Amino acid sequence: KQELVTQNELLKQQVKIFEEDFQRERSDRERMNEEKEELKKQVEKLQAQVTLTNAQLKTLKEEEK
Amino acid sequence: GSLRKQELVTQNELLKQQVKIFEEDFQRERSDRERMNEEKEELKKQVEKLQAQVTLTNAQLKTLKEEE
Amino acid sequence: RKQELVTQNELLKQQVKIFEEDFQRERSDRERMNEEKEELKKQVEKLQAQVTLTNAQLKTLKEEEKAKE
Amino acid sequence: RKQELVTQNELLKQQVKIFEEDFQRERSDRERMNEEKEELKKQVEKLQAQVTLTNAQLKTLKEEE
Repeated sequence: KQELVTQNELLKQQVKIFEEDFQRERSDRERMNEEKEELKKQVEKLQAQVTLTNAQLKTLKEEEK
Repeated sequence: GSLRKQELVTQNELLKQQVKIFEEDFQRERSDRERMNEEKEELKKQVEKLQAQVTLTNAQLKTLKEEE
Repeated sequence: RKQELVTQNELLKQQVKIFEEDFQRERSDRERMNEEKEELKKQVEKLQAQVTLTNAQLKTLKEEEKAKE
Repeated sequence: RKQELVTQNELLKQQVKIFEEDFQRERSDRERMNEEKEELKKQVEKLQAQVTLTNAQLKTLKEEE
């Protein structure tokens, strides 16, 4: 009994920590994903600007002729 | 007495399988975190370079418009 | 200047190979430091929870003494 | 062939220029990250002091009974 109860209390506590850690990690995996999503939207906006500015320069050179 | 130990034995094996799965999840969760952090460092580097392209082409606009 | 270019292009081709090897080395170092920061973040959450844990025990003790006063 | 070598030569020199510019950019980013790690170290060190302090206040408070 004595070895069996000790291990039962050990593993129950072990799992108790993993579960807490697992839920803590959901929060961290959620935060990091959104941060990435913010960095993707920043890139997407700049990609539009680069396309526009090149077009404006192309039009302005063409108007110069 | 015998039932209580059988119940523990059974419970202890289920917990050693639960511990095994959480430890597999852990190292799996580490590699994802590593992957997603690197992707952020690539996306930040893109922004640096994309901002550079905007300032480059806006400078070119400035110079033409003033030279005109 | 033809042979000068042939010599230089070979030597630059070697230099680009080293730069490319430096780059993947810089990736590995960046990745090591980023996870070390994530290992430190989780330690902060662990430590804060432990502060919370003891402060609860403090509060309970003090509150339980208030009743017995 | 010499035309082909001069093109090649310009591209390799370009390649090198970008590697040398990425090199120097990375130094700043690593230095930034390395300080951000120091800020997180300092926050661990502060909290470890509080964990030690709270445990010791709990111990003396129980002794006060």
